[PDB]
Amino acid sequence: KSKLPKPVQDLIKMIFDVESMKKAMVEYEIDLQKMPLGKLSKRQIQAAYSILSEVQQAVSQGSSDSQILDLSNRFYTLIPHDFGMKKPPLLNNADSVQAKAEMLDNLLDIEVAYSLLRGGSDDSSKDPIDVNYEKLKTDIKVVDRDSEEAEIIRKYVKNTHATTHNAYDLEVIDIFKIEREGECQRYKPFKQLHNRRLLWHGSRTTNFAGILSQGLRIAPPEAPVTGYMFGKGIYFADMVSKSANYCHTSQGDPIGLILLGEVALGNMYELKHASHISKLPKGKHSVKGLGKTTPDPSANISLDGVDVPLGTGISSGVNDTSLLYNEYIVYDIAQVNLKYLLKLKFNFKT
Ligand SMILES: CCc1cc2ccc(CN3CCN(c4ccc(C(=O)NC)nc4)CC3)cc2[nH]c1=O
Repeated sequence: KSKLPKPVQDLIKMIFDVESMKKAMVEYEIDLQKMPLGKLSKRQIQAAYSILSEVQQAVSQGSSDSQILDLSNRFYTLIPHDFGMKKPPLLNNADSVQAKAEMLDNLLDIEVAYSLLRGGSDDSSKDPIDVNYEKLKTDIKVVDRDSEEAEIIRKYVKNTHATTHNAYDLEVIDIFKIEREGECQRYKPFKQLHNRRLLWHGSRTTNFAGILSQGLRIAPPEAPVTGYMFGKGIYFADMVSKSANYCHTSQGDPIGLILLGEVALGNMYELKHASHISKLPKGKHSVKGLGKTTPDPSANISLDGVDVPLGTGISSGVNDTSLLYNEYIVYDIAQVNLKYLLKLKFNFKT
């Protein structure tokens, strides 16, 4: 029987739940009879990305629906979807491509989680929670509710929930301090870079075994760059609710997970509209998508030398931007050092 704290055991059970992984695949209309969890492979997902790149190439060149049918059909051949005996929906536009690129990104984290469960050893005498905990290669500790870092974290959640995301409110259940093995060593060239901020990153519960195991990752080279607003990087927010929307929680599953990561932003390349970049301009270390609203710059505080933008939302003074709130993107996985993992309860008001 496991000696790990009860909040840590509940976290492990939640992230390694096979029925939740199957639920996420049904949500994507994937045919689990033709392609179950065990037959999902990096090779097949990578080939599907390549077909999405071929589709996006035809859409950008104004191909007719009849011309694009063969390309669209090719994607469904690689990633079988459950449409019975009907024709699947045609992928003939940028939005369709982006939705499928986003699904494949999630499939990559789910495959990692399922591969951890299948690729080890079987020992009945050990508690499965302890066995699964060791597969993450991440030290997970419970942060004390009355500590200084907990109070700062709770303030960041309390102050940065946007008014436009008022369909739910958030309650912090557990705060975990996380240390992925080798990540601090990887982060060394960036540990003293200017503009290091503690930013949010939300994701579905089914991604967290992959995130703790492999870290935050960038979409593979096979993925279409146009499927991502600011190209293929790792995306963060300074407003808790902007990241909490990426948990995809609901009334029927109101518990979500969100990361706090130290991100070395350095010289930010400030943008107001989509830019499907492959590389940053010389001397730039990240992209900052300028939002209309920003956490009050005067209320920024420091947590272990890292700036925490926990001020309440005010006008940034930025006009003509497609973003309501800020977003930060890095294009090198080494620029991220995950610090905390929060378990949140979403209370829906709808
Ligand atoms: C603006 C704040 C924000 C943006 C945001 C944007 C997107 C996603 C969804 N994630 C993207 C990364 N993704 C990947 C998973 C695996 C791999 C891989 O194996 N690469 C080789 N690459 C990417 C999983 C799904 C979550 C987000 N959460 C936020 O809080």
